Amino acid sequence: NYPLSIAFIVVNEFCERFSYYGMKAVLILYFLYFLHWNEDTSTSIYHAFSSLCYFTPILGAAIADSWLGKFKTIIYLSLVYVLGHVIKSLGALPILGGQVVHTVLSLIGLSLIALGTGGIKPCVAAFGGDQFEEKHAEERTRYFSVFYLSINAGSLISTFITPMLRGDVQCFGEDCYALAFGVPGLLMVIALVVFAMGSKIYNKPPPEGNIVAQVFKCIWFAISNRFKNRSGDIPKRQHWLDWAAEKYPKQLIMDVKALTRVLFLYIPLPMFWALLDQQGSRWTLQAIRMNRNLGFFVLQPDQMQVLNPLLVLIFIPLFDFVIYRLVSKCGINFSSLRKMAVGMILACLAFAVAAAVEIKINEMAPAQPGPQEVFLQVLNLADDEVKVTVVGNENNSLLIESIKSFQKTPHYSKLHLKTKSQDFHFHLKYHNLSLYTEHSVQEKNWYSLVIREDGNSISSMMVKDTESRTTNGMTTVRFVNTLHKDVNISLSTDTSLNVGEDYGVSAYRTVQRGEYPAVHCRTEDKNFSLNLGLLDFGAAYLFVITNNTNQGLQAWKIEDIPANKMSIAWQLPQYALVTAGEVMFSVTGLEFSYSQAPSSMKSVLQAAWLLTIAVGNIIVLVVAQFSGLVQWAEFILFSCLLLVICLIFSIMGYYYV
Repeated sequence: NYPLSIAFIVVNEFCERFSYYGMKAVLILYFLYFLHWNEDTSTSIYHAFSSLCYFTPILGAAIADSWLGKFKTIIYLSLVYVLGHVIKSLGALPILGGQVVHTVLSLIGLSLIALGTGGIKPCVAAFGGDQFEEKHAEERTRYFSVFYLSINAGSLISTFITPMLRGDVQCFGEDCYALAFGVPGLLMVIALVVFAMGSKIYNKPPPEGNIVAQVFKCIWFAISNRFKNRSGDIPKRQHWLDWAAEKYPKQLIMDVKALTRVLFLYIPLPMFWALLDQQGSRWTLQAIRMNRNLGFFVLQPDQMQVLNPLLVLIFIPLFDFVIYRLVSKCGINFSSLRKMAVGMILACLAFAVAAAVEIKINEMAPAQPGPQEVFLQVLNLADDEVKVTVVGNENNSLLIESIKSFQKTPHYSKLHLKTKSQDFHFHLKYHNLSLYTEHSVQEKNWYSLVIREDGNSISSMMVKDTESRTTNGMTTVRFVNTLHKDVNISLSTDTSLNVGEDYGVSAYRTVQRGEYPAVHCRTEDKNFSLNLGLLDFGAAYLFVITNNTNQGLQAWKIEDIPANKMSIAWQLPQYALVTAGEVMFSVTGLEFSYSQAPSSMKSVLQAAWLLTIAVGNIIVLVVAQFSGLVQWAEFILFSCLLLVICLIFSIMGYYYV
């Protein structure tokens, strides 16, 4: 009967942690691209939710167990857990009335899901242990060992799958986040059902969750009496717990004294969790700026998180089977609390790499306009070379260029404005002809001056250009119709476009990457097909439609903007380091808490263990909002900040039993 005894719980954890991580994998992007929040506001809310996901709900969970019991609270909390998920999915639906409802509705979904996740976590994990007596200690330890693998197993599939649905389905919108949250949401229902099937297997224990509350009362009772009395003559009885000895039994006081000693080690911990929890919130914001194209399948920005769960699955049992055997062979002193000390080092070292990676992004970043600074390109469609002089408001030649027939300037020549908006007299010369052409310009934007020809005469048409190849991170097309007839274009089954006559300009249209040799299009008179050749990822193309005696519609191909040079693969070293610390810190610390607590006090540390996680994220919240540093500097800040803590932790741990 034992083989079926605990099967349900582990399967429930996999499904349950599948749902949670999948929802939290795309959570950061959902804020940036759907609610249109800025980075600081987007990271703040995300980490607030993660902190709230552990801060209170665990305490509520233990309190719920005080009179309701472990089994029942799982069912009820898991019920509201689903409720928060389904309502969250509704918020992502664009039909629900714009950001006014989405923001308010989503945060309600986030609030409920947070309550459920941390409300069940303290109970479900310990619930499995009670399913069989601890006399099978090795099996009990095995259960927890395999249990932690199951948690990652759910994250692995969920983290890899959910980001795909965020940009692939595009059912109701180009992104369709609703399906991304929906699939995890429905899966949690399966988790609840499977867990419910185990109700007939084991006799659930009665409520006992008064342990955590009682300990807190003793401290409050002890500290208050010492603070108020202020006798001044108190001997070593000054020890606060001795004050509570007046009321509480000696055995309870003795247990708390031993418990308090170990609990000191938890004070410097939360700074470390500020690093691991930053994976999905600030490194994904970094992966956006890096090139995603690869020889393998093109990876989504946040989909890179799959590495962290993946590396945990191979580092375990690799650390236990190999690394720990080697170090113990050279020295056995390391098979102790010192493991956690090194864990803080690697994460601190991991961010140091992130600073190095971040620096290179800025170095490889292309030139950008700025305040009273504008980027201008010039394209010549005249049959012969045209000489162009950019005469500013001072009558001085701000820039001088000469462009042959059907050619463009190699780069967006930068220009400096005297105001946010300004006009410049772009003098033109064509054969013996000359003309002063004036167009308006604005700061912080790209501009393309299209010199157009009318018979032997020429004119110009200023076209505003904006970065539209990295924001969408997908191939984009652009069309100019020099004909005196509008041209209807069926770009694909997902998009269609028409270009106005007389050098009409179309808007940026995103298209699927691939070859398009037979794009169907119809003029005002007859149908036609155009060959565009290959279109690459992350590149924008501008096509000029011209009349041809034989081809009819003749299209000239020009690359509007190239792609980035920094490959996303360069982010792997970060996860290799930080995940190495996690497996060497999270796992060992968890077993340290369960085993080092006094008798029957294990529940207190399990509560304290998650608290330091919650407090850890809040540090990221305040730093991410009220600090104001440059990102490359922030990773350095955490790297050195944690390094100091590691010294404090190691020094503190050195004197522990």
